[PDB]
Amino acid sequence: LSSSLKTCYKYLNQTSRSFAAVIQALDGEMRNAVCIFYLVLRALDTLEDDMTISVEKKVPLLHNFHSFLYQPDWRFMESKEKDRQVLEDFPTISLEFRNLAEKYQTVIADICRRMGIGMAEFLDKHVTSEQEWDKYCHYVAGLVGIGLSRLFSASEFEDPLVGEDTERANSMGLFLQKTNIIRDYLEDQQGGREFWPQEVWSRYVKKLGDFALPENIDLAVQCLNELITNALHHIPDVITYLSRLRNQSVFNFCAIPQVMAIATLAACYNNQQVFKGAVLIRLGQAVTLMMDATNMPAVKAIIYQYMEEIYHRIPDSNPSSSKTRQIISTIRTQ
Amino acid sequence: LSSSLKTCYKYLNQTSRSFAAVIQALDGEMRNAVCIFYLVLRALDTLEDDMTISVEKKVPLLHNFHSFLYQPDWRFMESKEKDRQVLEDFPTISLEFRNLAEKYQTVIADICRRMGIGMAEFLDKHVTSEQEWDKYCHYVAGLVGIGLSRLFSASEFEDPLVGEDTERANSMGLFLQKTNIIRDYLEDQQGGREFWPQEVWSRYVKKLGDFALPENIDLAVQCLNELITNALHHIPDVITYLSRLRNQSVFNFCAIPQVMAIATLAACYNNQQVFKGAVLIRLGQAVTLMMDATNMPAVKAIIYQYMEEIYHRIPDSNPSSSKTRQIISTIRTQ
Amino acid sequence: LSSSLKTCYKYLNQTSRSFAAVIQALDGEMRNAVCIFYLVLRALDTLEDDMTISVEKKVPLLHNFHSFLYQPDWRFMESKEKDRQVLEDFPTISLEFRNLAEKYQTVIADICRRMGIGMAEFLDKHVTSEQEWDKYCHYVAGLVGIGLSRLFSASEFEDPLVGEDTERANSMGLFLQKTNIIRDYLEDQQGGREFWPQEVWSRYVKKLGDFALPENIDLAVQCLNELITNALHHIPDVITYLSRLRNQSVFNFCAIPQVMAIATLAACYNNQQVFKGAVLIRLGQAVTLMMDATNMPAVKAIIYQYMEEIYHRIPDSNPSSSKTRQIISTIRTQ
Amino acid sequence: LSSSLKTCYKYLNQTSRSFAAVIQALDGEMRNAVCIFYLVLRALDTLEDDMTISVEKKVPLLHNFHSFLYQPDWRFMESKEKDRQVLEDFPTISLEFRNLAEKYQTVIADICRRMGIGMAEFLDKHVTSEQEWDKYCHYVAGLVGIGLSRLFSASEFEDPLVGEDTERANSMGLFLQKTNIIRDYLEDQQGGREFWPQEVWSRYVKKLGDFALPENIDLAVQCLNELITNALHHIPDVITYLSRLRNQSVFNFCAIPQVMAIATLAACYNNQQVFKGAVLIRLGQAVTLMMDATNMPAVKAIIYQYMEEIYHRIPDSNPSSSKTRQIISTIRTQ
Amino acid sequence: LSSSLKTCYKYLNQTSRSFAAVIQALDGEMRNAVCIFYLVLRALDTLEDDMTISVEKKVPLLHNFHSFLYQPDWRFMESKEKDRQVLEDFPTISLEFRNLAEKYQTVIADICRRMGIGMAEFLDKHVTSEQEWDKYCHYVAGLVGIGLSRLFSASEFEDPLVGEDTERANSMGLFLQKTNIIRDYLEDQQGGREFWPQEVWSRYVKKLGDFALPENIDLAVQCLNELITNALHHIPDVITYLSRLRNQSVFNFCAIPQVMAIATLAACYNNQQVFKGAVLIRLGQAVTLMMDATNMPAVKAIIYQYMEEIYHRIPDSNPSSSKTRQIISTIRTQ
Amino acid sequence: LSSSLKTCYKYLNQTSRSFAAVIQALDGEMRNAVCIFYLVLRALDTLEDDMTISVEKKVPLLHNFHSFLYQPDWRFMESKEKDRQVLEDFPTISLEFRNLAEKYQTVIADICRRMGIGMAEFLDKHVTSEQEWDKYCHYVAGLVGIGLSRLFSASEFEDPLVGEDTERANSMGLFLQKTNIIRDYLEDQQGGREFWPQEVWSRYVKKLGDFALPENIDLAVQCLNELITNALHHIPDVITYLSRLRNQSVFNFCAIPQVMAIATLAACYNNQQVFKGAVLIRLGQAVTLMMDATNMPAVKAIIYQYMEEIYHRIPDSNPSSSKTRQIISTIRTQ
Ligand SMILES: CCCCCCCCCC[n+]1ccn(CC(O)(P(=O)([O-])O)P(=O)(O)O)c1
Repeated sequence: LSSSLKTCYKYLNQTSRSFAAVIQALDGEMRNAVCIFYLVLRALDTLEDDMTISVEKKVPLLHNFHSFLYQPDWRFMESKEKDRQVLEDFPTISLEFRNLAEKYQTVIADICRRMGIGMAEFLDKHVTSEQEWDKYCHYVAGLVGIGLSRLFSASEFEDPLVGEDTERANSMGLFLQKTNIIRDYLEDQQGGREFWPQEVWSRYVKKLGDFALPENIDLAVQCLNELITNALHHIPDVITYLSRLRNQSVFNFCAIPQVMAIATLAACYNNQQVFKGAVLIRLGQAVTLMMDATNMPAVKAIIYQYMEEIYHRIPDSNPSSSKTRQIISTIRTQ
Repeated sequence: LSSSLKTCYKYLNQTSRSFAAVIQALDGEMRNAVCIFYLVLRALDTLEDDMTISVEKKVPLLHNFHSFLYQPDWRFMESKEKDRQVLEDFPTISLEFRNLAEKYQTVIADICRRMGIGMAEFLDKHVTSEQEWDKYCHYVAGLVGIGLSRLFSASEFEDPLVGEDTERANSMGLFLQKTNIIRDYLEDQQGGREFWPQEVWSRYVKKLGDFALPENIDLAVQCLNELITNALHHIPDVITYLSRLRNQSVFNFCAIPQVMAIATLAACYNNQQVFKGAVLIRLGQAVTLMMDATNMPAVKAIIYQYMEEIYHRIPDSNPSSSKTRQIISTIRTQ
Repeated sequence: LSSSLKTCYKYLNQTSRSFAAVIQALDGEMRNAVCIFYLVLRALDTLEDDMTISVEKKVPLLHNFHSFLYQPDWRFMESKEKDRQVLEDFPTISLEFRNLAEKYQTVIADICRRMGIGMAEFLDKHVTSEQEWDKYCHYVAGLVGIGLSRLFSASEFEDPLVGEDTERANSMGLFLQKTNIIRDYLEDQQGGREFWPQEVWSRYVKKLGDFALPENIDLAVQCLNELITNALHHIPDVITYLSRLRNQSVFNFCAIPQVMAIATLAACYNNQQVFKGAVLIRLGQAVTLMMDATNMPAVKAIIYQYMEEIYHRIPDSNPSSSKTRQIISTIRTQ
Repeated sequence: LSSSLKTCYKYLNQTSRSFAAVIQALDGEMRNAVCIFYLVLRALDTLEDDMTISVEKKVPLLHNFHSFLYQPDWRFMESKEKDRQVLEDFPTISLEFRNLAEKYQTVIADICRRMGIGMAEFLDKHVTSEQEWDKYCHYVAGLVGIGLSRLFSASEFEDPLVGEDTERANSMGLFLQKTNIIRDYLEDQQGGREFWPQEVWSRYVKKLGDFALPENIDLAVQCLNELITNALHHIPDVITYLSRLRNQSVFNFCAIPQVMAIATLAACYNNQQVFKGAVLIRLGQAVTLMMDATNMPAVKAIIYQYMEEIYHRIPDSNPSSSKTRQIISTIRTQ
Repeated sequence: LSSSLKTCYKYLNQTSRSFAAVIQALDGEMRNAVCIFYLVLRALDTLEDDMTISVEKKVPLLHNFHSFLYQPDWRFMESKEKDRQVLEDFPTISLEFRNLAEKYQTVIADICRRMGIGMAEFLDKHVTSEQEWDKYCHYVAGLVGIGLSRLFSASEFEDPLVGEDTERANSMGLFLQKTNIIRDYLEDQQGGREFWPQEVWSRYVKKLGDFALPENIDLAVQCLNELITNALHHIPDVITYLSRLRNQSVFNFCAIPQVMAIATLAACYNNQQVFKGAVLIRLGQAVTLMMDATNMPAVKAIIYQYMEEIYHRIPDSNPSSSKTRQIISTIRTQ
Repeated sequence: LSSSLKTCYKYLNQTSRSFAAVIQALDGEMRNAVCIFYLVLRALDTLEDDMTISVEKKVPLLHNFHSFLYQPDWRFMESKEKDRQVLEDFPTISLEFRNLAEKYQTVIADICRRMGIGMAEFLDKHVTSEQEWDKYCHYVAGLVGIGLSRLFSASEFEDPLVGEDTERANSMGLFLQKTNIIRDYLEDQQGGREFWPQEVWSRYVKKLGDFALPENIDLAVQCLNELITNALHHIPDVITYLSRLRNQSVFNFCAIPQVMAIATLAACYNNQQVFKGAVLIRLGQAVTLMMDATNMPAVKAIIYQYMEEIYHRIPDSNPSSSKTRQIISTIRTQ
């Protein structure tokens, strides 16, 4: 019916290459709720990304973004990013946001608020310690997981526990984000963006940018393996999280990205290609050509199998080899 | 046990290369029920297609086909079509038809009678209006969806509603027929068969066969896109229909062909190759390699993903661009 | 937590490259139960396989393997087989075996006692009649199926009927073993092993090894087809068995190996390559890209598709063509 | 739909005072199957009864009754027994028999064939040994249990094991028949029918008819208790049988008669009234006012509470005192 | 917790002396939903029943009754009916109504609204045609069923299909009212209320009140029978409605009243005592002493039993006999 | 197969004319575990009740009874109670006790330990406060509830929460014990035993035994009514506890004794017969004539029905009317 809701879905498909379809597949109220949540986070992300907006203007935009959701006429016309249409026509998105049931608005507004604060905080600094890496990921990805989970429970399509266990939801985001950060080393390096924790790579080279130099390829891969080992620690929580889902549409929505992340990590482990270009998320065995990420047992199997793909490739000369075998060993046994 | 039932499945596999496996997977009595229904339909279809049979001779066979089901010895030995074995050894198929529970015989016979009338109606006239295109599609496919739906309900594997909502059942059939007609343009041309609505193609060229001429490709790809736009209007009903199924074997049965159809229209949209030869069904994104057509949310996700693939490519140029986008946008917001 | 248990899962992944993931995906208590049962069966299998162990020393080990499970200190240091470590560190395995709830212990020890006797019975003789082929397969695989089925029922995750139907459970194992025995012909020849039934192959050549000589290739393919035709007879039972399963993790665990087995038999049929190396398992139509092995209907469809793949390749001149079409016909129709 | 099927259910109600409701309450296919099976057996049984048909003419009819199922016009018009309508209009019944799926037809036909043989076999000879008592009951009731079990499995509403375990199915029937035989002692006598095994009652009196003589009322009660004791041996199997049932409608169908029989056996145990008229069905304690035979645990509890009503009233001075306690103790400990 | 909720349950047990216990057995959120829903419906009906209330004063109350649920202070102190307590203390009930989740409020509200209109629409006219009888019934009972079905679905305890199938829900309602009306003939006449359809009783006596004169008793028993025959046509839908339910508490809640109604109709069929006083409900056969109205097969059995209790007594004389036998034969055969 | 286990069950049926049935009806591992537990409790209880056993000799026996379970030869010969046979042949029972899985031995031993201690503590004192009444019941029955609840969980046939929540298991025992204590006032008094709390009965008469005197019948009924009101407070726990059971056999075992208790209190309420003899437990309404204590909803409906029976008989002048109405109102509302 609503032309503004029709427009919101036009942007979802425009700005969401993949997620768009699965989001539209969600049951009842979660559909519109997640669609708007995606769009509002999409806009916020657009502002953050836009480098033609001075820090002076950007900090206040990120900080107050959440309240823009309540100003019927607010819009932004100076963006030069590809997805800026959601900023220039924000009143439409913001208008549908205010149509959602109050309980959903509470969640979305709150996530935007905290996310804006966090993003503004990393506008000047880079990631230093592994602790800061968790904090960054938490702001841009963890909170998303917390928000979605809180939306799932608020709608009652999932148990209240899903939205209460913020640590598990946060792990879903961190895993996705750390995996992407690891995979996009080069693409980011060429974009002047740095995300790998300084306290980790500084143990290998002088500047993060050095991993692109062939003489460093070895060190680059060693660093690579250590970050991937770090990301692997989130698997227990991811499994716990997905095993609590009772709604099929919610499950497809959450499981698919997680499965895709493990496969990526698997494809990246001890792989020099990560520093030459984007890597080949590939095939799988005939025991994964037998299942899709649509039921938990199948997902556990898919995740465990990718675990071993990594375990089979752990070279003894790797500095983290011992730690990698260890965390994987722990994940199996639970 | 019965050797004639075995013969029947032999014919099923011969005539339904792809789909026999899905049919054979149906639970309990739906299995033979649909197998036989498929075979009697194939026979009726062969009689209709056979061009060596004059119209005056053919009409009585179509009108009385439903009754031949009760003539133990009736068989047809003069067809020259590829699937003529089903007409030549029809006594074997009608034998098994007569072994089905009476409540199923009634459904299959009723559909056969009506299909015959309609098939007769169209032996002399070509399809003119879009309204007539629905009628023709109703007779050769829409009725199959209504037939199958009442077998489902009568068998009790599905809710009584499935069989009662004839509009949605009819839509399932209409969506496949139109997709096939659209796809088979060239093959129907070189076979002297015209199915595209006259009131549509007669706005682009003087004679349907003209789209086969390289100098008209552009006008052809336009008419093509107007028909696909037409077809897209059934998706809301296809989704509603599928969302009511509860039996797994019946779900794979109904959902797989609808998904294959949407994928086919996606490939054909704004595609000149439709007029040069056979179109190959395209791969897919990474969020379609994760799921299959076995659960409702996954199928919706799939349908939507193909929706966007078409939407993306809608040239503002096209005379239908506005209507194409509008029907899709509408499918996305329900 | 338990390091000896963590060690068992290390051995599980070490000795089962392709199935550890599925086993680890089993619900609750079945996970450790099946893990241990696998390690225990792996050890026993390794003893039978080792030819550096004389028959007179092996018969006792096989007969009393079941009691070693209760001898905290028993291990075996003379194996020179690839999986010798499960034997060398058996105390860790038996330790975790004695931690399993009694209901599982009883079943596992029971299976080991009978498997041992059966394995020892065949150390001297080669398989003669087809009836003998089933006996051997019953000893090394059918009992396993029977064992697992009793574990499923004991855990309450599967109905008591699963474990009580030993006939069907036994067939699950036979279908799997015959497929592998058939596939590994060459590998077993070069290994000094002869499993193909003599009552059968002796009708084609003078000595089983003759099938390796390029001049007999044709007679080899004939025997190959006779044996494959033989194995197909278990399919009905496999289907019935799987259809009784109600737990997802159990279903996935039971269906995958069978599907893989069908795929294998389909690839080997009338295939010369069986006698010149290993056979490559191929993709398979688009209707198997639409579903996976996680639901009963989908599994039937995959099994039927593969059946047809074999059907279309039956050479009329094959001395078993009739019997092959016959058994495939029955499977299609039931 | 068909008035013939409508007519079949009219007769079902006319001839089955008690069980037409339960049969009509069976899910899907079992309904018509059991309905026809019942009518057919009633017709048969109505011939065996009719003393107005001469041995010479009755014997062949019993022997060939199964064959008339395939003769559209076969009927019988000289019967004078109460239920004669089924024979007079058997064509209606046979028509509906020929309309059931072949798998039900085969089951029913085979049972009638075998039952007709036994019936004829026991027209001349009375029951001699206890071995003969089992034989007689197997032919008139055991087979009914085997047949029904095979129908239940062929319909897939029940597990394959239900139809395969003919011993347990046979017991269901034997228990019901012996129970009734024992209780209808007198009624039998006036009708001149003698069913109590000779080898058992012969060790008490001169002619079975004696027990009716008020003076022998004491010896009659010892024989009564020995038969009841014999029957009791069937309970273990009854429990095993009912324990496999999974369909609620089949369970109600099977459990009830069994429960009503045990209650009967208990009402007749050590009761002199057996020889003075029809003995009635006693209510129960307060632990039976709480349960109904709709779940196995309750049926079990009920059976045990009846095993007790009998156990308590067991006279130490009865010849079978020890054997009765022996069997009841076994039933309790399983 | 709530003291006003406690009061609502005190009112529930007052107005629903028998059924209050079943409503209270409902799972989760349905408990309060149905409890309140029952109370507001009692209130509304109390208003429609009260005759000291002028037509033009009542019509507005019936039409706006639904809006009163949202006015904290609405109550009615001028009703002098027995349940007036729910009208004088409506604020306690409305307060608790306004406490139910909105999804439930919507339904109840919508139902009271449509029901109000309908009731008003009948305050003046009597029931003319049988069709009008369905409208009246649809207005006072049918909507109630539709409402309850939507609550069941909204609560997610029942499948969405339960709520969607409004026609079956309507019948559940109609079978109940038509039964009550038919049996309350006398009581209603002494109260100057007429509900039997005139187009039906007109064909018997000159004025509905004539059935009170003992001279017309026979014409009365004939009208009675033609009406019960009318009501029975609803049993097929009832059975279908009940068969779809998968929640135990909802089943008990829906089945019990329906079974009771069929017991009442059998008690009233061809019974003169309907015009002398109220008809009592009694025993039943021995196959009912073994089953309760808590499972579908047991409920069918019950229904089928009563179907027979009636058939058994359809006098050849009754002018409806033919039609009474038709519907019962059909109910037995589906 | 064990002759000793065979003797244990003979004793079970001997000592528990009721409970034995539902116990023998328990699934798998719980069957013997409960039979044994019931037997050790009966023995322990047979000592405590033996008045021919001096307090000095008794205390030791009670404190060390749990230790006799591990002493193969222990047996008491000087008992004069009816069940003395279980103490004299204790080795039999102690042997079977030792034959149980450790996890079951642990529960039964700990409970027998905690019980001997309490029974000894009350050997000389009487029940003063209502607090002490809860304590006395906790020792003789509450713990039995906690015992059973833990066996259920250990055996895993029930959720771990069942043995966890010791409070609800305690309430299950208190309810039965109090109901019994209340019903057995006279029989107890005549046997010189007193269990009613002094703090309660002292407010009516100078001595508990006085309620036995006709002149005190009214005072007796009032105190009776106050105690019944006390017991009614355990019903919410009784419901919560029953609502968590998933195993049918366990549910039957637990619900029936509870429903029997509720039925008994309802029949005892405001009833003079309590003090003149034992009370005969009447059936109920027709909507109890429609269910059985085998499913939660039914059980709830039954519990609630009886609550209303009590509610309707409450005398206004009764000193506990307010308290009784209060609690009934609460049970209704939860
Ligand atoms: C909002 C849900 C409405 C459920 C309505 C169906 C409840 C079934 C019983 C309805 N009702 C009407 C009359 N009565 C019967 C009685 O007159 P009542 O005193 O009202 O229980 P009784 O059975 O003679 O005690 C009960």
